[PDB]
Amino acid sequence: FGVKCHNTDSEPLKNEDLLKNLLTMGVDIDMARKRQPGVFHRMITNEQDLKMFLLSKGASKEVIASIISRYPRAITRTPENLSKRWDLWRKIVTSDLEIVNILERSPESFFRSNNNLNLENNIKFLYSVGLTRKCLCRLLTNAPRTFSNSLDLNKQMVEFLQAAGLSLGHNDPADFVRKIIFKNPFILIQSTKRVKANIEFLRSTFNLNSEELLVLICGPGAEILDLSNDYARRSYANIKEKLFSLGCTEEEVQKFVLSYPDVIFLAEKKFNDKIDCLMEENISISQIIENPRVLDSSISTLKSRIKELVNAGCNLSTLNITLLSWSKKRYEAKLKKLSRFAHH
DNA sequence: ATGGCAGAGCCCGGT
DNA sequence: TACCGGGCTCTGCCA
DNA sequence: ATGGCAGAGCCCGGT
DNA sequence: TACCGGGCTCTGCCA
Repeated sequence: FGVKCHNTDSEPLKNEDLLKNLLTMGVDIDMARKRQPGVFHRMITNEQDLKMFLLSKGASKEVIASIISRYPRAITRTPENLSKRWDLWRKIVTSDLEIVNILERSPESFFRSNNNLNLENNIKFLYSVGLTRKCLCRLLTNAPRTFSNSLDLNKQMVEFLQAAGLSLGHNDPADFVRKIIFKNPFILIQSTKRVKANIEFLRSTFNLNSEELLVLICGPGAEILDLSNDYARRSYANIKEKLFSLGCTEEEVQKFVLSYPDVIFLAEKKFNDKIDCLMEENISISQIIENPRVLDSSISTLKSRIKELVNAGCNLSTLNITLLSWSKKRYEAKLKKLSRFAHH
């Protein structure tokens, strides 16, 4: 500055004209403005060029507008910047098409940042962690936000997971980490706060030794680290109480969960109802806890399966109820073999 | 999960 | 020259 | 015989 | 959440 002022007089509004039009010629303008209002109060939008870019990568005009719908801000970013970022993805992705499939799945990922520097940092950091192009690909598809993450953030998660494995005397923490990321691609987009808590859950809940704990966290209990605040704690408490209500043991319950931790992902009501319905048909509580995977089956199949079995002149306290959580093929297979067998 | 949300900072234009 | 602050953007957190 | 073989079930990972 | 099924394992049978 250094000269003078403005206008001071009732002035006509001046908006980005081409915007509204070009958009409607493809996109759901209503939804966008719901999500990213400020984009529309913006002038000089690079919407136009954007389209041609995506088009050059072989993207259906349909899906293109679908992307702007859920993430209006895509318009904001220049084609020259997008080109590099795209190429960075190419490292791990190998294919222009997969990137497309991932964008039409979660647009945020690619567009929530223009920082390609940091994006390069992230990629070369994740390789330095010992990851195969195959694995980073796994990450990129499932948890694309991971690379939109600040390098400091990603570095913090890793350092945390290392310190953790380390603190249990893991002879190779960076590898401990490697395993987790394989069993749980969405690990890098979770707060250390969350994970730390969820780990402390596993710790106190189960009474294992350092080694058993380590193996768990890598193995079956990896997914448990994504769980929401106090969800795991609640979900388990529910299980514990239901089983305890049936005369079980603190240690009986632990094995049951540890032998099949996916039970935590069941809705508290889904679980209770499944157990109750098995109980209804006089199926020993012990039969269940020693065949936890029978709780895979929807109560619907689980129920009919039973009735079918019973009617086929069978004895549910005698038989091997793994049958219930079997393929429609394999189940029907043993069923006839049985109805025929009990048919003598 | 991805979409919503909020705290912090930046762009930018106005005295 | 200095100083203000509106409003978008960015990053990370939640479920 | 013990090694080959087959029917049945389980581990486990992939949608 | 539900559901599938590939392929190893287990048990028992044969000569």
